[PDB]
Amino acid sequence: ADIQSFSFKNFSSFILQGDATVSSSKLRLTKVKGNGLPTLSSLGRAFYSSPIQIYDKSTGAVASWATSFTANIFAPNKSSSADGIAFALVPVGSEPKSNFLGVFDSDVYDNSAQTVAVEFDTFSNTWDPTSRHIGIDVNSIKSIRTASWGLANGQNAEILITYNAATSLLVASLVHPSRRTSYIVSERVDITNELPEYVSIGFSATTGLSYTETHDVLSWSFASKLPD
Amino acid sequence: ADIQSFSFKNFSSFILQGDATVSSSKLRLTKVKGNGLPTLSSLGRAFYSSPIQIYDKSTGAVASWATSFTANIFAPNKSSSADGIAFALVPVGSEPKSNFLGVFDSDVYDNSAQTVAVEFDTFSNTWDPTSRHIGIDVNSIKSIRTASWGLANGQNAEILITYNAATSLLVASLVHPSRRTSYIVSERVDITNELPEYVSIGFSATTGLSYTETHDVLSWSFASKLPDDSTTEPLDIASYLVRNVL
Ligand SMILES: [Ca+2]
Ligand SMILES: [Ca+2]
Ligand SMILES: [Mn+2]
Ligand SMILES: [Mn+2]
Repeated sequence: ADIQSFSFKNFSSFILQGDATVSSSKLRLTKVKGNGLPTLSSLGRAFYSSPIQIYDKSTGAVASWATSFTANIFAPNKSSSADGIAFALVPVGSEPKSNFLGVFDSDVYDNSAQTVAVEFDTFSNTWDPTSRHIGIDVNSIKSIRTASWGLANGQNAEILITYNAATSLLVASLVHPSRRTSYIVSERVDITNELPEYVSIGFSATTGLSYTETHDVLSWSFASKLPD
Repeated sequence: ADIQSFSFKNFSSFILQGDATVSSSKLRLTKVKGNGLPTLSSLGRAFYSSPIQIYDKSTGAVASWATSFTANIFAPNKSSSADGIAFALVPVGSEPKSNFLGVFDSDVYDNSAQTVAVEFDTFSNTWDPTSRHIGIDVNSIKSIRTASWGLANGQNAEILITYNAATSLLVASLVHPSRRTSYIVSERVDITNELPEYVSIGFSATTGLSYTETHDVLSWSFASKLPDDSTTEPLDIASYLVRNVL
């Protein structure tokens, strides 16, 4: 049984791409002006330095894992929030994608993407459902299951994602303690077909073009357990 | 930092009350006939042998904790399901209560009860909301927040309860993998006012009088983390799970 875990409360163990930056001991994924306001046309991704193994081609074994983290998103003009943030598993060398939250290129299934992510969509792209949602994306910006999400502008969101290899079920939940609100989404996912043996875990967030908000991760914890 | 944790996949580390029984390496809380069918007018509670400390009067510190477990509930005649099952924190010597799921006596707040529980109500007692729900009970069978729950008769339910001392927020979620269904309920809870420094954790389940189902716990995991300074530090679920649950 191979185990890999970590816990950060204060964010060089990360690989940053684009506007991704850490300051104030907190990961800030999208751009922010001197005044401290967001930025239009931004994109940033942050990934853990050491790659983790999802499954083993030989043994056939598949790891069950879990991850949690807290994040605050502030969008002046709540109604002009965009585009959102996502937790993802991408192929190692992976260079950013479309600005789609920087992880996908189209709303059409493309196994070649070898990318799976949990999105926290704040702007509804008329593939997207009518309101802010939590979605499970498998090789396409078109989620395979979504859930209504009451966004608490400025407030923190404590989220928890888990993947049970036995049931092949992936589950996610955002929770705003400020308002005692809670949400979940579940969905089977054949991880062996959607991704590589080894992937990179992390975050990716974008902002609008014409519509922006902040994307700051506050704490991050992770653990994976691969059998023989 | 004082830590207490455990994990059971195969159920004498438990204190049983009433019809509570373990057989087939699985905790069976309500009665079952030879034929294997439920039983009317049943009640059973099961608790971990060692008591756990929720907070410290002196230090002022309050522990953040989490618990998970899998359970199957079968009720022939789905529409005649009753009464449900609950996870609870009760004062140590605690003898069972009303048959209310065996943990409360009235729908009126009574601090003297010093009991807090997460209910999985299957029969709607016209205090209860119209359909099966998940509720947070604080010293009363009248939940302080509830959530609609789609019951998968016979199928397993993987549940997870957590209490963040920093936010004083308590959260719960049942999940039926058979049907990829999920549910949550959240609610602030001033644990220091609702319970004793030391409590007993466990389960309690009842059945109807006139209406029954089975209440079998399959696996149980738990972890608590008490600090020294009033300063609270939520747990590591990311870890507590894979390591304990997955
Ligand atoms: Ca969108
Ligand atoms: Ca009831
Ligand atoms: Mn979407
Ligand atoms: Mn109720």
